[PDB]
Amino acid sequence: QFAKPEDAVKYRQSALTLMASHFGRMTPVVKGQAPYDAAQIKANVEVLKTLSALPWAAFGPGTEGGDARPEIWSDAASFKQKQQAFQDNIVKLSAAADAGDLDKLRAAFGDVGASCKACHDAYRKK
Amino acid sequence: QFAKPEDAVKYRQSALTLMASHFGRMTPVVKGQAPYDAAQIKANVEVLKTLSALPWAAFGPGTEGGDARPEIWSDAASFKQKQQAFQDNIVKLSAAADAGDLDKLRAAFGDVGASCKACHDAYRKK
Ligand code: HEC
Ligand code: HEC
Repeated sequence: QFAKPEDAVKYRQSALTLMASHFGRMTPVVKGQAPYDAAQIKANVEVLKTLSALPWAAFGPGTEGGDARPEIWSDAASFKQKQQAFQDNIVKLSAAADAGDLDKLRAAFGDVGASCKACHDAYRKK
Repeated sequence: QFAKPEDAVKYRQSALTLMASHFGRMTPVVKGQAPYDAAQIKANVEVLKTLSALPWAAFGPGTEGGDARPEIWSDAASFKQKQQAFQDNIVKLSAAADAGDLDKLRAAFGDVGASCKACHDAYRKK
């Protein structure tokens, strides 16, 4: 599916756009500005869980480009920790959504949000 | 998540790009040009199943734009049949992948492929 480095860029950008939508639409619920519907959130966090695993296979060998910094590949043990933290947080998010526990959800939502930013600060271009 | 019609366009384009990748990467397997690994295909068709439900919520009221024809909304009972056929085919695809049955997979892959094209012929711009 990633014939040239550009195809990898196009895929990973599309997956990240969809995780942003699926993550970002839950903001009003975790802030108490919308009613919490536990089954709907459980379904939406299942979509997000699936989407959250996809970008990372499109950052393989030789796929520099986009708004990706080069340090993704020159500091790859570091990048990998910034991806694992984020996928670790998605596990948390799922555990709270599956339990129907809003306070835990709200907590795991903020862990997720911070890990998004920590990777962007270090490995995404302005 | 779709504040303006453009946000709906951007989301639906990203979801369709990812379904194309996840659908299109199985071509060599269904054509016998790559070995069939039933568990890996089962996992990939699970990703595709999840992705295949997403575009359609971003074609709601008042989200004309992109390479979407207007007839999506002026002939909406017709568009809806072209989406149901495609989602019906994804069910088939999943049933074969979950069974590990390559011939049925290959058949359901071609039903999927045709339904992609039938909708594009009728409701996507050149
Ligand atoms: C590294 C471990 C990252 C984590 C965790 C997250 N993102 Fe990110 N994101 C990353 C990179 C290197 C890039 C640029 C990709 C490129 O090749 O251009 C991005 C990009 C985005 C985008 C823009 C997509 C586009 O349309 O071009 C968005 C909307 C985005 N990222 C959102 C996002 C969110 C919401 C995350 C947590 C849920 C997140 N990213 C995590 C690197 C990393
Ligand atoms: C109608 C019922 C459709 C079915 C079934 C499929 N697609 Fe399609 N596709 C449709 C439209 C109306 C559009 C244009 C969207 C816009 O607003 O621009 C598309 C677009 C695509 C694209 C381009 C995405 C982009 O990057 O802009 C691709 C790669 C695509 N569609 C692929 C695709 C595949 C592989 C399908 C079956 C698995 C499929 N689409 C079904 C309408 C419909």
